[PDB]
Amino acid sequence: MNYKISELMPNLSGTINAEVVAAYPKKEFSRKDGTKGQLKSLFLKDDTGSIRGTLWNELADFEVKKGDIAEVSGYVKQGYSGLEISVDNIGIIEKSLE
Repeated sequence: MNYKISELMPNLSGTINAEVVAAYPKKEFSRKDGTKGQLKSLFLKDDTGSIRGTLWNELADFEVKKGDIAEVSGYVKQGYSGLEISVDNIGIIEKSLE
């Protein structure tokens, strides 16, 4: 079940396909529980709508460029900026190797 940005509902863990409209530098803080945690700010858009993306921990180091096609798996909910998607898995579809 591949979701669109319009199919995203609060407390929904799912995977979507969208374009990276904005890519912001990572951030490094400490979780309330004591363990270290990273944070990276992103923006995604699709024909069905647009959403604000959020990478945690090692995912905040992941290379994501403005204009690249990415498939983002995350936990969407209501709260930050109205609706935030806490990314669980992220990958750039256009990637390749030797």
